[PDB]
Order: sequence, then structure tokens, then C-alpha cells
Amino acid sequence: AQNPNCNIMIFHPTKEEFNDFDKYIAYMESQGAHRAGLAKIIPPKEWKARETYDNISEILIATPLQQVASGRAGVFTQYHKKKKAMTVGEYRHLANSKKYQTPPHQNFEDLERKYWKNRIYNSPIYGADISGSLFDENTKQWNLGHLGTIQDLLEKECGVVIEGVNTPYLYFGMWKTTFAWHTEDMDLYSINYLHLGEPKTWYVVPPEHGQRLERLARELFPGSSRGCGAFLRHKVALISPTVLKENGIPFNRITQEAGEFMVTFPYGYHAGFNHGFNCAEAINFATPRWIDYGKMASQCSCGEARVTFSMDAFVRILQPERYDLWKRGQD
Ligand SMILES: O=C(O)CNC(=O)C(=O)O
Ligand SMILES: [Mg+2]
Ligand code: NI
Ligand SMILES: [Zn+2]
Repeated sequence: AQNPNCNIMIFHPTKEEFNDFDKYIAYMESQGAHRAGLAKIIPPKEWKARETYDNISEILIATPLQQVASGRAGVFTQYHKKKKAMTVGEYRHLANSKKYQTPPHQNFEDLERKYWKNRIYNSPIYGADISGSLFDENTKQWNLGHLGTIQDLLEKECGVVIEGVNTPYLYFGMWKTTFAWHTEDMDLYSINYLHLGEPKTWYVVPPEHGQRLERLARELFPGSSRGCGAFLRHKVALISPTVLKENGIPFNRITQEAGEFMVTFPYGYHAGFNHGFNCAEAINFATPRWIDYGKMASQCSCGEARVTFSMDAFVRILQPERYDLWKRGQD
């Protein structure tokens, strides 16, 4: 078996290998990359996402989110308080202000220590889930707005045509902005490109050990667990690497820098934080290997999760027994 320790693998495709997206994902899996839950892909030196990022300041962040924490330094939840709209130029200025800027630090490890020590005492503002793309339309390789759709994948594999669309989302981050422990909707893959700015640190649990993380989360967030059998779908819970280690949860960590792709694999729980002002683009995707994960994916039906239009068809076709209950949660 390839990659039996479930390490995060890093790939350096050639420009020739970068032509066929599906083929390269399959190649990574042939080397055991999926066992980690997360892989890094460094594009060939000849590739670029777009010419320059000099003209992005007029993008609107319609609903910036202030991420307010509750709990203890290593075990906390966050809720999202809506703020007034601001442009990316305004957001960048805010990120760099004394109140929100990255503190002096020695290296990534020092900054990581500061993050887990101090995160809960601040409330950074995130521009998340903004529909759009920063890939040049002429970028032919690994253009996250030109991927084969999940709906077409499901049709190719299972023969059923379904409604729905999926398009990329932009994320504008600042120091301490946080993504909570989660797997993707329907345990899909995701791919994330860091366009510009400061790094993003990721934590990930191997898919084969995801239920260990779930069990710990139930113990650490007991009220939330009683409220919903899939409350990590709410994407609000954080658990530090120290607490994971104390509880014997297998995980890995890696820092993504500007110009690098990360792929998360089906049922790979992940969480992380931004180092400073940055912009990432991400989208969900599927492969034939995803279908069995989609069939088995947990669902939130308590009403909190509330997801995209396109998830309806996924649940309807892959999980018909769960569909009625899930849809009640939607409404
Ligand atoms: O970048 C973020 O804030 C969150 N991204 C993801 O969870 C992802 O790409 O799957
Ligand atoms: Mg602009
Ligand atoms: Ni994700
Ligand atoms: Zn729920």
C-alpha cells in the first residue's frame, strides 16, 4: 500500500503533466496522496494563474465576516458576525492596520504558536465564499473556473442527468482568520489556489481516521453534539494540534504559500488559519472514486448547515433514504 503512514505529499508536475487535470489527480492517488486527506501541488515554473494582481482592489466583499470565538485557547467555536460591505482595497488596508496585522515573529512555527495561544482573544474579519474567479480566461491548465462539473461527473458515472452548477469562490483573509474543522459538502474533493499574499496553514486528519476526530469532537463539544448528529457540518469548531496530540488523533500539518495548490480528498477533515492578508480561490470537484464517499456522507438535518442549491440533487440521487429528512432541514 502506498503512503501507509498517511503523510501529506508534495507534487511538482512538469508543464506536460499539468495539461490533464483528471489524469494528474489519478496519478497522485496512485502514489497514495489521498491517504493524507490533503496534498500540495507546486505548478511548473512556466505556469501562471494570471498576469498581475495589480487591479483587484475594486472587487466587493459584500458581507465581511467577523469571526468571534468562544471557549478555551485550544478548544473553541467561532460564530460569524456580518459586517458592512467593503472593497478588497479597503479590506487589505484593514488587514494591515495595527489592530489586525500579523505580529512580529521568527518563522512559521513561531507564528503557529502565537496563533493557538492568542486566537480566541481577537476577532479577525474574513471575506469568505465570494462567487468569482481570478484565473485569466486564457489560462488553460488548472484553471479552477474551467473544471469538469460534479453534475457531469455524476452523469458520466451513474447515467443520471441532474440540475445544478458549481463555480469557484474567492476568500480574502487576514491574520488569524480561521477555517473550522470540516470535510466538504457530500465529502467532495476541494482544490484551493493561493493567489496572493501571506501563507495559509492547514491541519488534516487522514480519511481512514476521520471518525476518531468525530468522536473527540463529540466529547469536546457535548451540547453541539446533542443538537446535531453531524455538527461539524456547521463549520464552527476548532481543536488545536496540542489537543489532538493529547487525545491521540492522527493528523498532519503543512503551510501553503502564494502560487501553490492544495487538494483535499474525500472525507479528509481539515482546518487552518491565514498568516496575514491573502487571497485564495477554491472549488469542489469529483472523480469516479468520490461516488462511494458521496453515498456514505453524513448530513446535517438540524437546519444549521444550510448549503448550496446543487447539493439537493446529490442527496436525492446518492442518498434517497435520507433525502426527505435532509430537505426538511433545508426548509
Ligand atoms: O481557505 C479557506 O478558508 C477554507 N478552504 C477550504 O476549506 C478548502 O479549500 O477546502
Ligand atoms: Mg478590481
Ligand atoms: Ni474545505
Ligand atoms: Zn446540524
